[PDB]
Amino acid sequence: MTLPAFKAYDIRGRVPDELNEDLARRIGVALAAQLDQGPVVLGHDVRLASPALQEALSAGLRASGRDVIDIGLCGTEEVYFQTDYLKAAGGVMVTASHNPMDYNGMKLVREQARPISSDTGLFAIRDTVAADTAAPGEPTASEQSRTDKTAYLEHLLSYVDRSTLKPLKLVVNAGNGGAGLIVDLLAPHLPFEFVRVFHEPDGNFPNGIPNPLLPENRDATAKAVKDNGADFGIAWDGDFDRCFFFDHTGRFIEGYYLVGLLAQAILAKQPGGKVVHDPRLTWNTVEQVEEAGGIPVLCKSGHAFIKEKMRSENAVYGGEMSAHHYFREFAYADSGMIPWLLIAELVSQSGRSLADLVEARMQKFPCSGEINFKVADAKASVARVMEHYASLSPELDYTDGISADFGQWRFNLRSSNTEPLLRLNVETRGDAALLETRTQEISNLLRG
Ligand SMILES: [Mg+2]
Repeated sequence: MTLPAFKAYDIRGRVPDELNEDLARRIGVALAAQLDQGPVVLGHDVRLASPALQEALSAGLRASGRDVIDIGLCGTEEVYFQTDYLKAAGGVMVTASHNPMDYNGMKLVREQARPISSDTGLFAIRDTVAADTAAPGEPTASEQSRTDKTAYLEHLLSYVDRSTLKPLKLVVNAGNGGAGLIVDLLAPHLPFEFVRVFHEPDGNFPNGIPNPLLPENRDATAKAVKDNGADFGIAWDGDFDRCFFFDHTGRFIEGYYLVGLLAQAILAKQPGGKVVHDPRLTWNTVEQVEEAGGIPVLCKSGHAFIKEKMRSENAVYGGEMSAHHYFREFAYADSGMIPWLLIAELVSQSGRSLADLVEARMQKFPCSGEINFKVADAKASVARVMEHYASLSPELDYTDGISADFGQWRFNLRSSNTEPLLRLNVETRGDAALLETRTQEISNLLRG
């Protein structure tokens, strides 16, 4: 077999059997062999084991003659930003993201923060690590501490016109991850009144692991919004490359609708731009992009696909329904900070509440959200669905899984390549009843 910690887009594993200091050091040696010339940026999240894993990575890199730029405790997006800004050969973020206490991981990038993924160097690194029985060498290169965040903060602030911002009251919930540090550094330069929830970085996670998708964690943000009369609420995962929105009623906003909303915000700044989107849920995004004067560009779902498509198209923005938002000016990388700044500016400038903005689109394009189905046989399950609907002659698209467009409703079905699991998304043209009946019908077919 192979080292299980090496996944499609990153390294994720239980410490210490799937990921540990020796493996981290070997990853550093292997990465040094995979990159073009130059220094390597390292950062880490709040997990208790992250600093030691970073130090082991640093040791391997420096034994291989790589200068290391240690940006310290940070969010994943800061490694992306600094790798590109400092014209480094590459970068690694040590993070467990939203995973349990006994897990950690790494996200690896090369020049311009371009992703290193399974088929673009990550499995090459795996195989090198797997065969590496050499004793650790000693450092032949330096480590420099560079914790200044000024360039990163200035970049974030460049997305909004501060003179147009209103003193919105915003709940912010770092979930005891790292987001609060950035909020606090931005705050003196913004007019917002922040209501801080679970704010202090704490890798023991007294309030639960940082994952706003869990209803219990969701409710802490919702309650704070409602109890404080906030304009809206924002929560992040631990490494803050995903953000999650709550309107003034406390309602958690489905991520699909943020793609169209952020496209509107960006296209006001970059008229006529292209916007890349994924194939799961599409109709609202296409309409909002076109009405804002942009050009929507369909792309397969997945980190590397979206970024590569954006690069090839000079797209200003790319978004997935699953809370990943990518920005051309940000080295084509994802940020959990840029999106809420843009939304706060949109609310400030338009006089419309986030709730009103979202509700209107929800009524036009109701969606199921992504529903997962563990199945005995993915191929047989997809076949039951296709067979059932064949007589209706839907328009089919195989860009990513199977999309079927029936006119007034559509679905996308994607199959996992790591386990037998199907993922379903359904939307309709303004018809909640049709949404429910078709969703339940497909659910029955997938299960039976
Ligand atoms: Mg994350």
